Amino acid sequence: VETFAFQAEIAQLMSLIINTFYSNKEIFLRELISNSSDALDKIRYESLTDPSKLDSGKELHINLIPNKQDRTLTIVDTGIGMTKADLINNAKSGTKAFMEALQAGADISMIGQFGVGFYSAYLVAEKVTVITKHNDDEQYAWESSAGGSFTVRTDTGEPMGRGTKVILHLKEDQTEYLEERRIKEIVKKHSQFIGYPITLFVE
Ligand SMILES: Cc1cccc(Cc2n[nH]c3cc(O)c(C(=O)N(C)c4ccc5c(c4)OCO5)cc23)c1
Repeated sequence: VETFAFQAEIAQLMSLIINTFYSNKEIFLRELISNSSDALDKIRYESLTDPSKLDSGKELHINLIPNKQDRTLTIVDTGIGMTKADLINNAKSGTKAFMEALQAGADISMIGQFGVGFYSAYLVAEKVTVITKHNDDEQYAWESSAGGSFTVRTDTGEPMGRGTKVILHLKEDQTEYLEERRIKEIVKKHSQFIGYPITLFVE
């Protein structure tokens, strides 16, 4: 298990997201779905010149998996995935412009325009786990409960083939994001035009 410190600006952004009074928390789902869509675009693009890239999985989709027992909402995609280098690297410039925008009068819902939309996960989650598998690397698990650090480790769990899984360990008062009707309403409102199938799993 490797422990890393977040770069100062990211730690600051994460503190801002956790501490600011902001009721419109549902925006986290649109940000994660949009990141999944971008990774799916990357694998679809790379597969045109090289079809062997789809050997780790042909289907390009997004699955939303609520688990009331574990209090987790999982966003799974069969996108390009991330290598260990991509995982650790993937923000400093966007983070800076976003803080400045907020002070100027902008709101947390514009987070995606600065390429740091992922951190909106901390509006609803006390801990985020990211499992990823890229064709050029092994399966890795990234994890952070904020507090200025994150861990990275080789994942020993079930192989994914290719893609990224975001496991949101929800805060006690945010269990509405495990409800079928609530998830449906959010996806309809903010992610109506994603160019990939979004399957909401039922329990
Ligand atoms: C811990 C950690 C490290 C890095 C990035 C994230 C953000 C993230 N959230 N949900 C995702 C789903 C994905 O398929 C990917 C992914 O496989 N790719 C290649 C990806 C990379 C950057 C992106 C992106 C897609 O969308 C715009 O920014 C990432 C993310 C989280």
